[PDB]
Amino acid sequence: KVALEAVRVTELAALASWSQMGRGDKIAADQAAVDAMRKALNEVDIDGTVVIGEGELDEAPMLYIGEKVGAGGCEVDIALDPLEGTTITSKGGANALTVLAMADKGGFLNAPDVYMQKIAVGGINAPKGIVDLDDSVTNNLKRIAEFKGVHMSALVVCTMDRPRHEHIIKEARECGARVILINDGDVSGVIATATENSGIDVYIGTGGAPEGVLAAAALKCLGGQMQARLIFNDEEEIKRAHRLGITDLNKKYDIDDLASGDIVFAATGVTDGNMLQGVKRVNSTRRGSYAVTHSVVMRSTTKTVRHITAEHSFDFKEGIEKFMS
Amino acid sequence: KVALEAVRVTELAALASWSQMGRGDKIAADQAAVDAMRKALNEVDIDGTVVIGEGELDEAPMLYIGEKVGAGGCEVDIALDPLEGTTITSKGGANALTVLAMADKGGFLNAPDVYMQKIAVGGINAPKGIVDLDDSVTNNLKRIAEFKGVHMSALVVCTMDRPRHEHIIKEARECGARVILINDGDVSGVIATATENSGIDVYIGTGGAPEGVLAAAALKCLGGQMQARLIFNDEEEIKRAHRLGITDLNKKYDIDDLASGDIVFAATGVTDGNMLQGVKRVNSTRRGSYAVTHSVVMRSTTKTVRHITAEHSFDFKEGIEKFMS
Amino acid sequence: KVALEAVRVTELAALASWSQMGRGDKIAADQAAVDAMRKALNEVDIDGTVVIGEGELDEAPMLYIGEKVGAGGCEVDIALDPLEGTTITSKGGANALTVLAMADKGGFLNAPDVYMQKIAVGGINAPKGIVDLDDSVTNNLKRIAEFKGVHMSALVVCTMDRPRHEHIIKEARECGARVILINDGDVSGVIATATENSGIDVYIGTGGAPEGVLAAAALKCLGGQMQARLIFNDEEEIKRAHRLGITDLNKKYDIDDLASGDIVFAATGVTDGNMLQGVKRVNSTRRGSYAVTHSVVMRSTTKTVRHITAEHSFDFKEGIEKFMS
Amino acid sequence: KVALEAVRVTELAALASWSQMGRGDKIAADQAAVDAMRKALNEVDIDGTVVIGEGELDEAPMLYIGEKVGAGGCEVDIALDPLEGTTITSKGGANALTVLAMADKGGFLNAPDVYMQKIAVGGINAPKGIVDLDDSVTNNLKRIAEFKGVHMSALVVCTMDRPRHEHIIKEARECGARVILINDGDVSGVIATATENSGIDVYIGTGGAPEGVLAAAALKCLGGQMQARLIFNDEEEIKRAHRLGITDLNKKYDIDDLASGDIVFAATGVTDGNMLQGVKRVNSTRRGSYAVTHSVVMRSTTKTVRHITAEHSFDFKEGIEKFMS
Ligand SMILES: [Mg+2]
Ligand SMILES: [Mg+2]
Ligand SMILES: [Mg+2]
Ligand SMILES: [Mg+2]
Repeated sequence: KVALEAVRVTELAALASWSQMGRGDKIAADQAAVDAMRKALNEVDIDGTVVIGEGELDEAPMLYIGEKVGAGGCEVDIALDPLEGTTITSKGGANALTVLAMADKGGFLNAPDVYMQKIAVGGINAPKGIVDLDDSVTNNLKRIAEFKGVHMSALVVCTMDRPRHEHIIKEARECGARVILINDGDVSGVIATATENSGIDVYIGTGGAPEGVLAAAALKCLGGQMQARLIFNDEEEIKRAHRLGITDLNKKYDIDDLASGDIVFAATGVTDGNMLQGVKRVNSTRRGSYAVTHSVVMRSTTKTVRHITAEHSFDFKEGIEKFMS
Repeated sequence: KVALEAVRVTELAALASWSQMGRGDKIAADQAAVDAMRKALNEVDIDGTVVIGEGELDEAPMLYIGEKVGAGGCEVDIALDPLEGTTITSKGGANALTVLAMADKGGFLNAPDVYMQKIAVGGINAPKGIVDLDDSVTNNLKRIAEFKGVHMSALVVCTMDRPRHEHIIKEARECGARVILINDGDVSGVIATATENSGIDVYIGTGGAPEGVLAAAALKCLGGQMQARLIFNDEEEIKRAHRLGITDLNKKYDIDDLASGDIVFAATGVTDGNMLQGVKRVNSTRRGSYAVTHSVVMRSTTKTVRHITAEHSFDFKEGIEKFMS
Repeated sequence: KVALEAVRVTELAALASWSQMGRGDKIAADQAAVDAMRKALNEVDIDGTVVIGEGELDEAPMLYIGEKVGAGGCEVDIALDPLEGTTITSKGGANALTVLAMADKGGFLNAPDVYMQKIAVGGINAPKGIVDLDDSVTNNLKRIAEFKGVHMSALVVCTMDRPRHEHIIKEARECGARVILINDGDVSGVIATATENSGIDVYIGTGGAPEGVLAAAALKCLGGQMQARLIFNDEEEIKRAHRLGITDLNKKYDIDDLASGDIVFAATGVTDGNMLQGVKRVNSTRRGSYAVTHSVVMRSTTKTVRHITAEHSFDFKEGIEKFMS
Repeated sequence: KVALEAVRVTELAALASWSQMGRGDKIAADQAAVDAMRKALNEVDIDGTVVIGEGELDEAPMLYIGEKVGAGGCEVDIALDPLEGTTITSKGGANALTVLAMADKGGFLNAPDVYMQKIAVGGINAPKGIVDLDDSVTNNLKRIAEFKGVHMSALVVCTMDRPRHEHIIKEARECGARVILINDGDVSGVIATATENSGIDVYIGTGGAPEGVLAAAALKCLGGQMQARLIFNDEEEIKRAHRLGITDLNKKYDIDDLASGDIVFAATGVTDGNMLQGVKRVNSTRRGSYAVTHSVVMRSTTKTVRHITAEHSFDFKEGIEKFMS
């Protein structure tokens, strides 16, 4: 229907964000991104409504939860991060993306801005029940080593550099695994388990709830397993979840529970990461100077995956500011 | 915003064509790529007056000229070749590819089924007026070794392996320039004059006029210079020209004359060629079996060029012609 | 122990050979390739001896059977085709490689410049009974289709566009399997069966015997099965076979028979082909002008396979024939 | 015929380093690389003396400054980093590299592991005198943006995330430039200024002085400018500076002073980075299971750069510690 057109949205949000890469301005980065994604997303033939975005109305003037978007077409619910990794992008760190998923009405978990435990593994073969948040780290990786046909010492486990991950990092290591640390970007790091050239076999750790819904949306189209659990340390978070319909607070959600039906997923890299290469300036002797975006588009029914590298003309003698929409 | 949806038309055309590759069938090959091209079009939302279909009128009752393909919207002009080099498809020779192009009402030259003399070079910089058909082969190659800034022994020049070209070859060679030869198709041969790492600087040859204007469209998105002229043997080859809006019959068409306006150009490789790579069978252990297609989509206004590798899920224990509807 | 230095000889050969690409002088093409290759060899610290190659002395090639070569080092037997495609290099055709192979003295089959039946398949775990020249085309294709877990129509079969192959072209096609033709060398074509992104599954064909030994030496490092048999039509060929104690004349030869012990294989693309990419001219605004070469070098002991993209600075405003020296 | 064999050394160190990746043990990782590199290097046909290694006579048992290495051959001064980023590898961070360079006697600055101020830009199109440590961040960035024919806002400047890099980050960002921060690895950060799809124009920062000599070696092969200065900042460092022919401890060193003459540079990636990708496990259905290394070899005389993708066969059902010596 609309699948291949969403990638223009992510591409322009990543050009805008790339304008603010290395500037150290989390707010200019996130605003150039929201600006440009909203501007491009009001031009796709959809009757879309932002199920997940930059927050509730009062806080976010643009791409707030509930906002009507799209120019006219099939009725869909929209999940987005105009820029996943505003801090990353502001520093020039790895694993920053612009991300956008779409489903038939009510297909995404209606997730509050709250932490979420995660375990993910890639593979179309026959994984499921392979991965379970209520089981040991050792048992999950023992199963995964069996499924992949490797020694435990070959598995590469990704998680975020935090204190809250210390125990998983220790258990996975004495269990025999290799555990690598990303500063930030667990969307990139979850999807990297099902991304053909990452060096990452498993992702374990806790991070945003929306990041986890968007990553599950990708693993639906790539093929994988993933469990998630929302978590709380604050009655304000519990009321926040109560106000979204969520009553079963310790529910383990599987990939189907997080994204269901005809999902389409699209991302663009802003900086080099686990999953996508970053945006680059190129000057050829042929067509002159241009900017290069690396994008992916994926669909859950057909399961076609498309890797797209786009060349965008730019003089580069006036500021990168003109990449901002 | 008509553009990127064009890519799945050429993707499905090259899949159907790849099904018949290496089987010795010319009719099954091209006529299987035409079916898919059109059944892809007849589920796309566009209104498509066909400028360049297949059969003139008599040859086959559903790929005519004046055909209206798609499903309404913009009424743009749709040039096709659902497979060029369809002998070279049915037994694996290089440079088979499925192409779809479209512009505004005669953005193009509506072309007849006669032969065409062509000279082409690539890369949008400052070459203006550079190649002439009248003017000498040595003079053309001298001017463009000047422009590209290289000694003339470096220039690679490309031609169809026909005896009708023996002069150009010899003369280009007696000029001291390496000259390669294809058996195949001159769309990818001319287009490869502005493709990045093709290893080809110039095309000089006589081939079909449809293929000439399709590569002209490519070249106006990639930014090259081309001159062509239409030639005739029997006077029925004169018939269908004045019966189309032409009486300067030995008119000399420069690049704007074959294609101008807001142009979209989409191609997908069927076999490994000088421009795209062909379809392949891959067995991912993460993803299981699929077929990759290597594709390009571009546009004359923006001059944006997208390279698209697509993973199409397929279980290769089923007949290859499951790709064929 | 000279593993990777051999790749420099094939690089120098392919650059000199590229000088004469499509210059229609077969003689100056292979003269340039033999001059470059033999000087590069003489600066490789080996006590090499040229045990495979067409001709003797002043009969066809300049490097010839029984010539001592090198600058000291280990004593080694050298298999060659200083350019297995001087017919295609000066023609402008595909599958032009420069090739070299090294074994312990007595490592290669001493073949008596006679033709050869060849059937080759790729695959790390191919059983050796998997392919048999005494069996039907179709039995072979059905057995390897089983091994690969494919429908026989998925299998792409590659052979040379020669009249003597029409029969196996036909039977292979009545399998509903697909058959693709090359006018060019069969070293490229046999190794493409164990090459990552060649679209070629099986090679069946008759061709020269040096080319068979070089193909066997590559498949021995790459993996996969190959069976070969020398063709003895005349009392003269048989006596040449008895002048070297070849008792059985119908012996079927496996890879271990064709090349045995410690094998080094190295090849460099001259033009685009089934296995390697051709040499190209590049201009980058931060490096400059260089020609790129695409090589493979490999060894049977380690079973290590190295892929070498090399950049050779060259000012291209001056004459193309400076790599030749 | 010694140039390329250096890649075998770095590969061998990188596979051993890779055993220890994400294992949390930095001594085990540096020790695995030191042991693998020393063993591999004693196989190489050179009369090498270590001029830059792991430490001095007393501190470092293996690869100590002054050590005679190699099997015997041409007299060379060796500069080594068995493992750059021992911390990086232990945690699976970016820009872990194994590195080896060779030159004639006196070709290297014999640098102790003191800190070094560094500024680096790449380009073979005649940059020189463009970077000065004594100039402002603003003056240098202005000259560089002019030299690249680019707006000041386009330059990506790179430095390590350190408090001692506050001024350069602040000052650089107020000129309008983008500044990106790497956790560690200033060899990969400086060499990225002269690497093709590096998104990095300048490196400004302070780090290891040996890491600076080695980045200088690469840049003499790749083309670029760089200026550096040692910081002997405790009296033992200053006296151990006078102990090696130094007296002007505030001397600025040009690139020629850090690496001059006949220079061979080789490196292999351990983790993904700004210069090289990291080692991966690959499980291919044709080729079997292997570990990919990505390496670069280059020479300053010939300005030849070789990008080397190596496939090292491995049963990944055995411990990854098999990749150790
Ligand atoms: Mg965000
Ligand atoms: Mg056609
Ligand atoms: Mg070190
Ligand atoms: Mg240091």
